[PDB]
Amino acid sequence: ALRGTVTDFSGFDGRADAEVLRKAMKGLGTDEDSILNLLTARSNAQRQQIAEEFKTLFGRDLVNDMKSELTGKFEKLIVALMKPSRLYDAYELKHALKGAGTDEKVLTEIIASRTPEELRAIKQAYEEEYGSNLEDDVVGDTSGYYQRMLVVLLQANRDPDTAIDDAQVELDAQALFQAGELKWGTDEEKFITILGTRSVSHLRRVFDKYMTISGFQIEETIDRETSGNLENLLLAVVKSIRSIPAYLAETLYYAMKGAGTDDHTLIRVIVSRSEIDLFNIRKEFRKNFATSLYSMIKGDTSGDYKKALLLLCGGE
Ligand SMILES: [Ca+2]
Ligand SMILES: [Ca+2]
Ligand SMILES: [Ca+2]
Ligand SMILES: [Ca+2]
Ligand SMILES: [Ca+2]
Ligand SMILES: [Ca+2]
Ligand SMILES: [Ca+2]
Repeated sequence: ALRGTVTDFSGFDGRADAEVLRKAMKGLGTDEDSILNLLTARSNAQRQQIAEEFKTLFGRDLVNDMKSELTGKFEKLIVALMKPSRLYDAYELKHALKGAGTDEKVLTEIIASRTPEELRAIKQAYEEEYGSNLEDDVVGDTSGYYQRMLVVLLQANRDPDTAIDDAQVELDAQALFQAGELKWGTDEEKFITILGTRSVSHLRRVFDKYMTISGFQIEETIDRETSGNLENLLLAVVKSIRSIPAYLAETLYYAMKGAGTDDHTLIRVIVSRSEIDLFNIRKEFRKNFATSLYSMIKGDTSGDYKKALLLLCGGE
C-alpha cells in the first residue's frame, strides 16, 4: 500500500560518499549541488553510515560542518534530512514544546497522524534523548480538552481492527449525535473517548452512519460544536482516520497556499514521510487540489532548497 519516494541506494559505498562530501566542503566556498544531490538520493539509514564514515576518515562531524557551510532554509532541510528517522518526530515535538513556546500546529499534526506503533516508538526515542517524559511535557504546556485529547492519543491505545459490529457502529454514531448536535453545549468527553480509542475501521463506519442519521459529516459537526485547538485537533484526528496521506497532503497544500510558505511544515512533512508514504501523499495531493505537489513546490520555493525539495518529492 504505502510508499515513500526515497529508497536505499544500490551500490552504496559509505566511504566514497564521505569523500565527496569532504571535497564539496573543503576550502573556500561550498558546492551545495553535490551535497544536495548526494543526500536526496541516499536513504536516512545510508546518511547515518555516511556520517559515520566521515567521522572515521576525517575526525570531523558531518552535520556540524554542514551547518557552518550552509545557511537558511536549505541548511534546515539538510539538517532535518540528516536527523535519524526514529528521532526526527521526537525532535520536532521537543522543539514545538519548548521554551515558553508551545506550537500546537506541530503537536496536533504529529500526534493526530502517527499510528499507535509510531507514538510508542516516538515516546521511547524522546525520553531516551531528552531526559524528560513526552506526556509530562505536553500536559505541562497544554490545557483543557485539547490537552486531554493529546494524552488519550499519547497512550497509543486505540482499539484493534477486528470485525465490525454494526450495533456498536449505531451506538457510537447516535452517542456523537446526542453529545453534540442534540446537546445544548457539547459533551467533549464523549467525542475524545470515541474518537480517541475506537479502532480505525470502526470509526470509518461510524462517520458514514453519523452522516446517515444526522445529515452532517462529522467534520461539520466538529466545526459547529467546538472552537480553537480542540476543533483543530479533532479535525486532524478525523482526517487521519479516513486517510493519513490525504490529511498530510492537505497540511502541505495549506502550508504553501497561504501567501508565504510555511517552510517549517514543508520541510517537516516532506522529510518525515519520504520513506513512509510520500508517494501516496503526492497521489492524494493530485486528486484533491488538481496540481502535482512538485509543481506547487517548484513555484513556492527557490534555490538549492527548491532543488533538493523537488528531488525528494519526485513526480512529473
Ligand atoms: Ca567550505
Ligand atoms: Ca549556517
Ligand atoms: Ca513550552
Ligand atoms: Ca497543563
Ligand atoms: Ca451542541
Ligand atoms: Ca468551530
Ligand atoms: Ca505560497
